[PDB]
Amino acid sequence: MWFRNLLVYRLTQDLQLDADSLEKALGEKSARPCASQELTTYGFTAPFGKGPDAPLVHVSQDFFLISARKEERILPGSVVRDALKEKVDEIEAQQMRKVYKKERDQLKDEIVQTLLPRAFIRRSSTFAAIAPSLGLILVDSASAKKAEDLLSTLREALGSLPVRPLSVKVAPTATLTDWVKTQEAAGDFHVLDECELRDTHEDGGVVRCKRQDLTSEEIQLHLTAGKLVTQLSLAWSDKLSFVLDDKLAVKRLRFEDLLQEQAEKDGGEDALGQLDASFTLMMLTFAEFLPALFEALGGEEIPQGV
Amino acid sequence: MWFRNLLVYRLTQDLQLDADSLEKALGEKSARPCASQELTTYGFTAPFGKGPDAPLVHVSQDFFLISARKEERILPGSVVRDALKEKVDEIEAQQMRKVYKKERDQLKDEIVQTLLPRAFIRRSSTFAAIAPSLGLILVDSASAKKAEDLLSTLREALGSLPVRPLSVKVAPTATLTDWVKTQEAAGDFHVLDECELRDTHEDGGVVRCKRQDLTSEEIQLHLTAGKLVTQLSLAWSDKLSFVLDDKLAVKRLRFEDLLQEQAEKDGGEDALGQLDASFTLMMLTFAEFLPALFEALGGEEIPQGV
Repeated sequence: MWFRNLLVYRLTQDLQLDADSLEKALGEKSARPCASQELTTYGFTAPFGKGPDAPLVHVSQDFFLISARKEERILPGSVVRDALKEKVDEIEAQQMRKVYKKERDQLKDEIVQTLLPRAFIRRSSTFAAIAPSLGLILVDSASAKKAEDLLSTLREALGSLPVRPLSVKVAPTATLTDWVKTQEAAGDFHVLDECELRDTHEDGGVVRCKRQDLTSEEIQLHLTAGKLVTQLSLAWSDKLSFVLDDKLAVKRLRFEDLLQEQAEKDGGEDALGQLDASFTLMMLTFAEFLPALFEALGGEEIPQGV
Repeated sequence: MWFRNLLVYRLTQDLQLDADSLEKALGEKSARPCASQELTTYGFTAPFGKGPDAPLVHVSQDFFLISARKEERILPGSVVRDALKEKVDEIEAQQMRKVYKKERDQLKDEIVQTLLPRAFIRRSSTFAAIAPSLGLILVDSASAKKAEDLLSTLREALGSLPVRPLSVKVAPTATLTDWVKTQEAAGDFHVLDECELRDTHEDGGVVRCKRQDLTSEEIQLHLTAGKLVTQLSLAWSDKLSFVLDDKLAVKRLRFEDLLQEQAEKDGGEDALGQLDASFTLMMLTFAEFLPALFEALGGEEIPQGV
C-alpha cells in the first residue's frame, strides 16, 4: 500500500482512539450500493481484502488505515441531451406541436429518472491514515475536496474530529522559490527537474518545465522577472520523490524501488501480507520524512482563528 | 459553421466530383445506430439539417461541406473489470475451486455481451470541407487520426481519394522558432502570448508558456540555449487566431467578431441561413488565409507525379 498523493492534517488534540471503538464507528456510515434512482453514495469499506467480515480499519505498529468508497451512477449530460432531443423530435412529429423551453426542461427531469436505473456505476476509493503516534491524519489524495469528504464523513462516524490542514511558518512559494534561486534546498531534499513558475497577478504568466535543469540561467531569468515557484519536483534522501505545490499538496508520491522490494519481504506469498508490510514501511518512512519536511519548510505552525 | 480546428489535405489529382454524385456515394456509407452488440459505427450525416431526408452534403459556390458521425457505446473498462471480481466470488463460494486466467477471460466476454446492450451511446461529429477549385480537403479536427478516419471512409465511399497531408518546403519548427527568435513573423501573421519549447536532444526538456510576452529575455534565453518552438499561438491579420504546431496542425481556431457578426448580418433569421453564411465566409477567408500561410511557412511542398 504505497500512497500516490498526500494531504497532511494536524491532530489538534490527538484525542484517544481505540481499534474497536473506531471499527464499529465506521460501520454507522458504511458504504452501500447506489439505489436505482440514486445519484451517489459515500461510505467506508475494507481497505485491504474485503468480503463481509473484512475490517474497515487496519492496524500495524499502532498505525491505522481506513478507506471511504464512493458510488455514483454514470449518466453523462451528453447522453441526456441526445435523449432529450429524440423525445422532443418524437413528440413534434407524433403530436404535431412544438415543445418549448419550459416543457423541455420538464421532459429532461423525466428522462434523467428513466435513464438512471440503466446507468453503470463508478467506484472510487479514498484511502486515509491515522497515526496517533505521529499526531497526524494522512489522506491519499491530491484533491482537497475529496479529502474533506473523507474527513467530513469520518467526522460523522465520530462526532468529534479535532483536525486542521497542515500549515507552515513561511509561505511555501517563498521557500520553493528560494530553493531554486539559490540552487539548494533544506537538508536532504533535492530539487529535481520539474516545476511551475508563475506571475502573482491573476491573468499573469505561467511557465511549466519538464525534464529541465532547474539550475540553468534560463530558469533564473524567470525568477528575477518576478515569477514564483508554485510547483516543484523534490526527492528526499534516497527514499522517495514527489511534487510539492504552494498549498503544500504532495502529488505524484513515488517511493524508490529499494524500499518497495524491501517491504515486499514482510508478507512473503499472501496478499494481505504484502499490503500490510507496505503500509508499514511507508508509515515508518513517513515518520522520518514528514517531520524533516516540516523543518525543510521552515518549521510547522499552529493557527489561532480556530 | 465555424471550424474549431484545422488539418489540411492536398488533392494530388483532379477529383471528378458532382454534388449529387457525391451525395449518392456518401449514402452508401451513411451513419447508422449502434447495434446492441456493436462497439462503434462510423458514417456520414447531414452536416446542417435534421430529418432523415436532409442532404449529406451542403453546397455553397464550389465548396462542399460533409460530416461523419461516430457512435460509440459507453463501456468503461472500469465496469467491465468490477463485474468479474463479483462473478468470481459466486463461483468460488459454490464450486470449491479457483477461477483462473482463461476462465476470467471467458467470463469477461460474457459480461461485455451482457452489458453492451445496456450501455449509453456517445455520438461525435467531424466536419470536412471539400474545395475542388483549391485542390484541398479541410478537416475540422486537431487529431490526425480522426481525419484519417474521415478520409478513409470518404475513400471507401468514393472509390478513390488521392490526397496527401499538407507539407511545406521548410521545417515548420524552424520557421516557428525563427519567428519567436527574430520577434517577427512573416507578413500579416503575429506572434501571440503562448508557445511550447523543447530541447533538440533525447529525453530533453519541455517548457510550456501561456500569457507570456514572447519577446522577453526569458524566452530569448531559452532559444539561444537550444530550445525549439514546437507550438505557437498566432493571429492572422485581424481575422482569426490559432495555435500552430510543428506538424502543421491548426488548433484552437477562433474567428474575429466582425467576421462572425458579418455572417449573421448576411444569414437572415433562420438557423440554416446563418449556417450557410458562416460556412461560406469561413471558406472565403480560408482561401486567403491558407495560401498566405503556405507562403509564410516557406511555400508548400507540392507532391510531384511520376
